[PDB]
Amino acid sequence: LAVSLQEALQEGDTRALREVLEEIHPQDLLALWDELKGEHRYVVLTLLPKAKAAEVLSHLSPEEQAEYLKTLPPWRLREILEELSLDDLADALQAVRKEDPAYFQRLKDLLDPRTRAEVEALARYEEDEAGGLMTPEYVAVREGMTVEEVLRFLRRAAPDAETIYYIYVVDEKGRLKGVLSLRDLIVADPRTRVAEIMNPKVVYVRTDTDQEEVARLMADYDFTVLPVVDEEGRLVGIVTVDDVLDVL
Amino acid sequence: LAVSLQEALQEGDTRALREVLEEIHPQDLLALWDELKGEHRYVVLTLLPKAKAAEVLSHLSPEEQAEYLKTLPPWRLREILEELSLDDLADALQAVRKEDPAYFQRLKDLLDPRTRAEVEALARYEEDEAGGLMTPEYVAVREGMTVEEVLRFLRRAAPDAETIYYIYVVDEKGRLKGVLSLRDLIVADPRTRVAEIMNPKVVYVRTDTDQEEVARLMADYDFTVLPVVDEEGRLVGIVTVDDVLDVL
Amino acid sequence: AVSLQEALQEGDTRALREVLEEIHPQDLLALWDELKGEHRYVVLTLLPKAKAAEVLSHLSPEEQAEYLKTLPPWRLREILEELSLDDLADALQAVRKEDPAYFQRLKDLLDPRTRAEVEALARYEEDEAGGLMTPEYVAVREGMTVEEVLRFLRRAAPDAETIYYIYVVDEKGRLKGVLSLRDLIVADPRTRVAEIMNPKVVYVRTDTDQEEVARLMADYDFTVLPVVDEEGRLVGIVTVDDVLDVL
Amino acid sequence: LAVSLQEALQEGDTRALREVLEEIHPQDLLALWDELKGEHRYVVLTLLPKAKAAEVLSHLSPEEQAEYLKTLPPWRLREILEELSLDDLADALQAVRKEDPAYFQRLKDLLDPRTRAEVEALARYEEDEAGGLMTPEYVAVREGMTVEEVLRFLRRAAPDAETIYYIYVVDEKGRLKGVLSLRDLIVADPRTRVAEIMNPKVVYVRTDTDQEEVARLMADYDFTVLPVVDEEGRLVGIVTVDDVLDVL
Ligand SMILES: Nc1ncnc2c1ncn2[C@@H]1O[C@H](COP(=O)(O)OP(=O)(O)OP(=O)(O)O)[C@@H](O)[C@H]1O
Ligand SMILES: Nc1ncnc2c1ncn2[C@@H]1O[C@H](COP(=O)(O)OP(=O)(O)OP(=O)(O)O)[C@@H](O)[C@H]1O
Ligand SMILES: Nc1ncnc2c1ncn2[C@@H]1O[C@H](COP(=O)(O)OP(=O)(O)OP(=O)(O)O)[C@@H](O)[C@H]1O
Ligand SMILES: Nc1ncnc2c1ncn2[C@@H]1O[C@H](COP(=O)(O)OP(=O)(O)OP(=O)(O)O)[C@@H](O)[C@H]1O
Ligand SMILES: [Mg+2]
Ligand SMILES: [Mg+2]
Ligand SMILES: [Mg+2]
Ligand SMILES: [Mg+2]
Ligand SMILES: [Mg+2]
Ligand SMILES: [Mg+2]
Ligand SMILES: [Mg+2]
Ligand SMILES: [Mg+2]
Repeated sequence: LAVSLQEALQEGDTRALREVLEEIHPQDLLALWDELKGEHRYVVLTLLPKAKAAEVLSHLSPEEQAEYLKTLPPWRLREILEELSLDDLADALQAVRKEDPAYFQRLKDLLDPRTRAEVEALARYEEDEAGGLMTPEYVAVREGMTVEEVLRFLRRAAPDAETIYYIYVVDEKGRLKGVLSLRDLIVADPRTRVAEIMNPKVVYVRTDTDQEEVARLMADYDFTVLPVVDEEGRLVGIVTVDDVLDVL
Repeated sequence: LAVSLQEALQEGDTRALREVLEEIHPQDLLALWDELKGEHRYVVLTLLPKAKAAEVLSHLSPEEQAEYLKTLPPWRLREILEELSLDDLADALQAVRKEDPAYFQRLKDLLDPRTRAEVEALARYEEDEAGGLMTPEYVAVREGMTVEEVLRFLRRAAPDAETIYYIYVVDEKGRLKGVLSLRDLIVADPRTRVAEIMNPKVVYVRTDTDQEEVARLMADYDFTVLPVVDEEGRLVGIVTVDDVLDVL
Repeated sequence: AVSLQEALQEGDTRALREVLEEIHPQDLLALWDELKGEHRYVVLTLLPKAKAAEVLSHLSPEEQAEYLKTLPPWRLREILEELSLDDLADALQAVRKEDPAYFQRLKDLLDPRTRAEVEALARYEEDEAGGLMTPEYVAVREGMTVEEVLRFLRRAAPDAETIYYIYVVDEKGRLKGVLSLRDLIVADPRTRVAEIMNPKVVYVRTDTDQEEVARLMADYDFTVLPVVDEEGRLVGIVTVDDVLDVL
Repeated sequence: LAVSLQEALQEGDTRALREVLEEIHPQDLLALWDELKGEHRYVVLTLLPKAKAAEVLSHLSPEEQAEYLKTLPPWRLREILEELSLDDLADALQAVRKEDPAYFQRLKDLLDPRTRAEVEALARYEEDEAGGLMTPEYVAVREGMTVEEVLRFLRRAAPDAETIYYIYVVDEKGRLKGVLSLRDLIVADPRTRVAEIMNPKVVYVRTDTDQEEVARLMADYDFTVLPVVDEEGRLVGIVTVDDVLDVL
């Protein structure tokens, strides 16, 4: 299959190339990523579907992340940057700023105003603490909602959430008050209020919490996702376990 | 023509395309503007000579104005920003802050100090009043100047003036005192003083004045340009009829 | 002229420094592009800062920008701090036309007040009064007596653009009268300014066109002209040398 | 030796000088600092390796700090600002703000967002209290970690830590609960938990504590570092004695 794109690569006509790419897996593209030359990398990135383009970008080394964000054509930029999970977006920009603070500024200029807001908050954190690892794309609900309401909410919180298997519950002020699983929603009666299904003794993590402490906590409680809070006890993000394996 | 453009786009060769853009009229490009795909618009705006690029921009909707002031490359920005007439520059910046005040701020930073000085003044007026429509790029002279001197002045005022067919006359304090046309000047004797050709009975409009009042007034007296004064009677700008036709 | 080149052959600081300290800026200005990067670099290396600045104020905007990029940064703040504010603005503008990043850097090098001062001037049209004026004039109050004004002028002199014309403002700084150095000298040392000053002052607005400044300058046969803002406050003076230079 | 430096300045030739700068100690450079003229200091700062360049800046008077942050070329600025310890960077930026608030602002723009985040936090505290002296670059751990885990932890905490000879202990909420020394970790069993080596009897100082008290307290208990907490008991920084010796 590596030759299969190169077959399509050499073919010069995109149409053959576009049908392989739409079924190539990111990781299988990631593996063969560095036997590819500038013109190749350029064209595959010219119209690799934006979800996949973004996905590959996230798994490259910071050096190559920066290189690729100076490679792709600018009409493609806002797409890819807007497709990135915010955690991955921050990492990408930090990678960029390390070599080119000017371009870092340029990139952020491209963002939708809310997205820039979001990333700018995340970027303020130490890359190797919870904040530097978290993403704000989680599902939060309040105590009074019933299970039915929570499900209807999750099915449109779904397009953009990092994960929906864990639903966090905060109050009026947005401070953490409980945690609930998708599995829990399912076993329970649709009009059960969340307040008796939620677990009130939530294990949480601070934005300055060291990543290996996050890793230990994750291995101890055997959770794949962990909530992150600010000084006021407010849920500000979640750290997913995949992003913790990557610190090894 | 239309085919002349699309051919050049697909060929990828900037030869055919710079050849098309340097002779295409902005309005013919504006007409086909939303038969264009993201990469196309980028490329036309990357290589359309700056005066036309600015021309198109002024005729896009505020929404696309904001968007394309974000797609274009930064070296192109300061050009387009400096190439806009000050009324249109103000409009464009307003369109941007409506969506993205962060980027609104970064843009103004790109402006030269005179332009930021100038634009910030206009930005202070209500967009549907005389100030929201005026430009400071008008030509003013004193009553004592001779037709010969006024004419020599026009030839170095022209590059930047909105219009030079009407010449406005102010005093020591710069408050409005008279008006004369380029035609009155040509009909007149080269050593004739302005104070004797000018019309002292000038119809003016205040920054306060609602845009439709600018329209009724423009239509009655059949002027294509109308002067704006402040509360102390000082000329601060002129409103031309084209910007008033565009109020529909 | 070769007297320069002999100093070149010397390779010597002193041999070159001795001619540079007695060369007139205009005589340096004439042969300036009989000089190569190597020459201009070294002449600028230790040419006395006042003169260095003087030459700079008189180069074409393209070469000014170049000149501000050749000299070593320890010399930059010197030369920049020596420029009259009118000339400093013009120099930075020249730079920004080609390189806005460097324009930003230069301004970073300024003393905070000089930056403030230049930044005000930079907002004006290069060909209107504000673009031509310099804020380095002498202002006094109406109640001062002649001796007091002279005292001021003797320490106002080092930095003032000119001291031959003294302008009179009030508590809030609106123009009140104009006075000459000559008037001060013919006059009695305890005479108050308010009886010697001329109250009907001819002024120019910051948006006033430069050729109107030239006419006014030629009509009233003045060499310096005061510039005011919209509130009637003296904000600068335009000297006639800078108006001849528009021709 | 010391005189060998002036040789290289006079050499005009860079290589002779880079050899000197590469082995001169900051203090030996600081000693001779104002027998130097502008052209020299510039060149010494043009070519002095960034840790040393930052070291010298840090021991200069606030006035020369402010000055030399203006003489150095901007490509060096971002280096030196990022190379400073956070306590010193906060001190240096204040030195600049006292003379030139405009430039004070531009510098902060050069800062990386986490660095700006951190420094802005330190800037809020009074220069003559614990906050004005502390640095957040300390190492904190949990009670449950073993001696083994911490020792592994310190080997990736050290590069940025002010000091690692004292390791501090906080809880779920990050409030101070205990202290232990690096020697305590080394003597102890690799499987021993921190909660059993740590001294729960911690001597602390709040952010508003006057410097003289930090000195009084440091001299009594014969400590070289002292922890700082907020009003809710959360560890926010450490004060080292070298910054207390330099209060004279
Ligand atoms: N951050 C958290 N803090 C506290 N409890 C949590 C947190 N995240 C999830 N939980 C709890 O963990 C459980 C979710 O586990 P899941 O439903 O995946 O089943 P599991 O891993 O097989 O274990 P079990 O079936 O025993 O719950 C729920 O009880 C949920 O309340
Ligand atoms: N805003 C204004 N207020 C008052 N008077 C004006 C204004 N604008 C123009 N005028 C006067 O009206 C006249 C219109 O002159 P213009 O150059 O438009 O000639 P025209 O319309 O081609 O010929 P005509 O005016 O004789 O029909 C000008 O000479 C000017 O003096
Ligand atoms: N900008 C100005 N506006 C109005 N009056 C001025 C201005 N500048 C100078 N004057 C006045 O005009 C006169 C010029 O005197 P100056 O020092 O030029 O000697 P002069 O050329 O012989 O003039 P005079 O013959 O009038 O004395 C002085 O009285 C001065 O106060
Ligand atoms: N800030 C502090 N507050 C309270 N206790 C502290 C603090 N810092 C250190 N300690 C305790 O004081 C002890 C002294 O530290 P350290 O081991 O460096 O001492 P030492 O001089 O090497 O040997 P000794 O402790 O025998 O004098 C540490 O073991 C630690 O438990
Ligand atoms: Mg990260
Ligand atoms: Mg993730
Ligand atoms: Mg408008
Ligand atoms: Mg217009
Ligand atoms: Mg000027
Ligand atoms: Mg001058
Ligand atoms: Mg401090
Ligand atoms: Mg310290």
